[PDB]
Amino acid sequence: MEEVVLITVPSEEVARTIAKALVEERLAACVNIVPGLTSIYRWQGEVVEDQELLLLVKTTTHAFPKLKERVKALHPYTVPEIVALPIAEGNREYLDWLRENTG
Amino acid sequence: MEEVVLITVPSEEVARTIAKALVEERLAACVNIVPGLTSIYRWQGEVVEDQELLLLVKTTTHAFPKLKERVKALHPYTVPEIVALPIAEGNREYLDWLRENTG
Amino acid sequence: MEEVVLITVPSEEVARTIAKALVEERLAACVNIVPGLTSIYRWQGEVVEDQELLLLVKTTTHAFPKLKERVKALHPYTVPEIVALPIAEGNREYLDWLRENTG
Repeated sequence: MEEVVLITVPSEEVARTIAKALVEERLAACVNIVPGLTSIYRWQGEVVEDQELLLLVKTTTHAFPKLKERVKALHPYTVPEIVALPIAEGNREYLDWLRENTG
Repeated sequence: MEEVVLITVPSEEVARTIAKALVEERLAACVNIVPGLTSIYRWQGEVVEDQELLLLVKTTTHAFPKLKERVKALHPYTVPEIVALPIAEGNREYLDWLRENTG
Repeated sequence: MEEVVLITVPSEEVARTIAKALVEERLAACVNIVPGLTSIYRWQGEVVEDQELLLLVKTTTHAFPKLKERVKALHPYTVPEIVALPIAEGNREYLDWLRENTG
């Protein structure tokens, strides 16, 4: 089954490097980089704020384990956000393309 | 039945044309246009990069068939991205509004 | 179950107010604020436009009830958009951190 994976990154350099690696390695068919995020989260009991970018990764459920391994290898954070949202339905031509361009 | 549909487009013009049509035609209760995307994907087997915008469509599975048809008619890409993410739960009054303002 | 909640707000001021509150109150582990949204939606027989910002809230189904309550108390809209998308799978360490920082 196809999924849209969300990944937040600290900079455009990390956004581009991870985005390119995932597509190049066939772990994703496409990756969108959304810039300008202001992120507020908890870290060791403190609430902190930082500027980030969001990656939207179009991939499949069986590509997830390797995708995670590669993202962790490239991401500067010890616990990076990598969460997959299920694609309940989509246009057939697109889903076929996604499948054909992954794995 | 409620879902959030993601569609990427090449320009603000196409974004607005599609957003307007979907809500006007009761295929969506609302559409968010997110600008500034950088997209990295597979085309003809090779890795390319392009600039795009993201549409977040609030709709339902009942509206999806016609939504797909209309997006394809109004979208320049040969294979446009039209993927639905399911809404697992939400503010009751908002979901009621979404269901009422769609179809 | 872990979820990504979407909320649209009218200004950065409301975005920040809700973002800080949910995280400080442990109703969410992190909140991303995405600016620059153009929203096209239905108001009766009219298709209207407005500027907004998007909040991506990392939380759980268990915090959702209280999260909805707090968002409504801090949101100027009569019917704020609060919809949850299910996280099918994710980086184990990340989901652990998410659950440990939300109640």
